[PDB]
Amino acid sequence: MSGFDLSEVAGPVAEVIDDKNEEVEFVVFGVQTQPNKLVVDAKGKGGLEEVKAALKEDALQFAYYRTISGDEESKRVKFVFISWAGEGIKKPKLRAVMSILKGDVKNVINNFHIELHATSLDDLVEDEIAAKIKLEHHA
Ligand code: NA
Repeated sequence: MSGFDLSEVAGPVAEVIDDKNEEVEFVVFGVQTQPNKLVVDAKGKGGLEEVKAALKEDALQFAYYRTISGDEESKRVKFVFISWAGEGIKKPKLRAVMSILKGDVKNVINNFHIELHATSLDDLVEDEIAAKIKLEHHA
């Protein structure tokens, strides 16, 4: 529905999910226009902090990472999906595409335990997301 090229998405998503690809635990995607396409902004080892480091105040981005949840045993792998619309984005037409683009992205990034929308780094706090995961686990 969005008109964006998502060709770059599936590969790295599979990398994050793949337990045997230990070199990739997160990915951050950025958004290019004319032509409208997602690209990889960052990808590697790490989690939330690494994602946060890659999120830009003037950008529309998406992120996806793996984390562990458990009390402990059973420790289980959980996946976090974040949409990001920085408070510095200059074009309100780009802000407006967020939800339709997000929907297309979630059809590729279909395996997640929590979804968060953030506009500030304060929206993304490890303990808060861990507690949310622990909650969705026992629902
Ligand atoms: Na991986």
